[PDB]
Amino acid sequence: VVGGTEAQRNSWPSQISLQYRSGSSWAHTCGGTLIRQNWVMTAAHCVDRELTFRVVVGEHNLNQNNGTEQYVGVQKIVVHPYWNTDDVAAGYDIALLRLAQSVTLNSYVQLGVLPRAGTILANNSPCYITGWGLTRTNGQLAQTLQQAYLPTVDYAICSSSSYWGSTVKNSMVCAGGDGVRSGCQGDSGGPLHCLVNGQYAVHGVTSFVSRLGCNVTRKPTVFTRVSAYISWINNVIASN
Ligand SMILES: [Ca+2]
Repeated sequence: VVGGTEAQRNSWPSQISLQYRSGSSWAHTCGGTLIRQNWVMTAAHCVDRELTFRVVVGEHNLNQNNGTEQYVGVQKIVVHPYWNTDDVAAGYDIALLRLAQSVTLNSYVQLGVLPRAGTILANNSPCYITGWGLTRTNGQLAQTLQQAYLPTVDYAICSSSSYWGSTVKNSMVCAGGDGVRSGCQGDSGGPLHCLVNGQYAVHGVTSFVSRLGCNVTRKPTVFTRVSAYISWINNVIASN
């Protein structure tokens, strides 16, 4: 997250760190949202590589013991069947990870609230992106979980020529684009939390930013629109 501030430890308890095994250690690669005690929602592109993955819940600082972490292997990876790695702009950038064990819920580990199917946010709706992604374009990952206020940019505006044009689909949510604050590499798969009727819900799964850079004016961060996938998510959980 570029232009973020450090999240409080208990603000975003559905946020997870998706990590892969690298030699004798583990490396953060993406975020995700805990949606059941044994299921995580993340981006399809986060799991294109043939890696060994684990999920960390109750994580705050990637580089030190928080006394709250639970570490769990990934048992099954269900990518949306229409996902195509060659074409992030097509959408379908979503995957569900079935965890090898069910995690224990507490102040630091909670299920993310998902929007009702089909829900669309008004332009400029209040949302926060969270993650440990790069804190600058071509920068380094955050140690501590970051948050940035990224108001939505509606589909009409976001798919206009000066923004993302036809690259953005109605299956996506855009947010930010102020040139200062944005998601960045390593935030992919994590939540966009938006305030609706007094409750934060996870409306987006971070998907892409501009090739030109993370915080680029009129290139808001693009997210898979969770509310377009409620049936798909329910269908997967019910059959696995
Ligand atoms: Ca830690």
